[PDB]
Amino acid sequence: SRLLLNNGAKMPILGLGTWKSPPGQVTEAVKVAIDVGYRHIDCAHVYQNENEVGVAIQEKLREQVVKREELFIVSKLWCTYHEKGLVKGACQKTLSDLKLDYLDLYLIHWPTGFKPGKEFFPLDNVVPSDTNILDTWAAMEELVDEGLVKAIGISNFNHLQVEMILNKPGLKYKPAVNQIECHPYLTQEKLIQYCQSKGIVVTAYSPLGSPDRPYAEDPSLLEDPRIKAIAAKHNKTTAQVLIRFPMQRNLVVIPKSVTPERIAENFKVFDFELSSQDMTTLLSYNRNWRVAALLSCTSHKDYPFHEEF
Ligand SMILES: NC(=O)c1ccc[n+]([C@@H]2O[C@H](COP(=O)([O-])OP(=O)(O)OC[C@H]3O[C@@H](n4cnc5c(N)ncnc54)[C@H](OP(=O)(O)O)[C@@H]3O)[C@@H](O)[C@H]2O)c1
Ligand SMILES: O=C(O)Cc1c(Cl)cccc1Cl
Repeated sequence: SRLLLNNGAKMPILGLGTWKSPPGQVTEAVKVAIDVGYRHIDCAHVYQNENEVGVAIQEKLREQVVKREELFIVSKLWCTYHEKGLVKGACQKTLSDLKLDYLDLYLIHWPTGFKPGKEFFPLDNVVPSDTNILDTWAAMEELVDEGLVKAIGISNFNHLQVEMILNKPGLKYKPAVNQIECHPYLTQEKLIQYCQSKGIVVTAYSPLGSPDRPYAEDPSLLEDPRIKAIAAKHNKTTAQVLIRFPMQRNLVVIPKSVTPERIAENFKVFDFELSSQDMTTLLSYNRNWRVAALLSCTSHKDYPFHEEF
């Protein structure tokens, strides 16, 4: 139920996402998640709720429901902190809000660096930084040497950007994970095949198609009749099928939910198996549709989505 990372740690295949989870609902959501059995929580500074996520974690550690070593906490470095001197500072802010002394995994959220400041998305659309991916990676590597994070990774990096880090002169720490958008409408067969051949674990975000995305005629995965049929045959819900889908592709999945019953439902995905036919069918539903396309950074020198994969 856990995947081995290149650093020797074991990462729980199922995690709870926290993007869009209200500050007044995520503490209770994480508390319930931990009781239900979740041991992996996906976080990020830009989500503006790590302090509240941290409240839930501390309560459970205090209750002794779990030990710190049983939990796998993940967070990400936002685009406005790509400078060499701003990385440790961003990581420490997150550690304070979460009320932890170390993170299990720290990811470079997006390959695009923005102008450092108060705005998460600085504008003039989007002011870039002259920093590059290799300089930021070297700063991430220092976080490991100082003991702030157990492992470092990337997110939304295309194969060429992943290659750039892998061929870095004096590369000390290899990216442990590449978190990307993945579901039946954006299968990512090529990037997943690429990352998995390099010992990099793939985490699939927006597994249900992110039905509550801020940007709202759009296609719905949870409402797809073809996927509802597969779910009925296994007597499961379409969400459990959509969550079981990446698991059988050897991917870590992090569905988001602030609803106790759905959080519990999303956990009941270990007692069934999708046939090889069900899998091939789900893969054929690919349309190359993205929920997160970073539209504002279309002309950024490091925009990841111009290459095929
Ligand atoms: N690295 C990145 O750039 C990046 C980008 C996007 C997301 N992520 C991470 O990936 C996580 C998951 O992706 P996501 O938030 O985009 O969305 P998602 O998990 O695809 O979908 C979340 C939505 O699905 C609903 N849902 C959850 N369980 C359901 C169920 N069993 N039945 C019906 N509906 C259900 C939730 O409603 P309720 O919450 O109301 O139950 C919420 O509206 C994020 O929270 C974040 O941690 C990372
Ligand atoms: O970048 C993320 O993780 C989530 C995200 C944010 Cl914070 C804002 C707009 C779109 C998306 Cl996909």
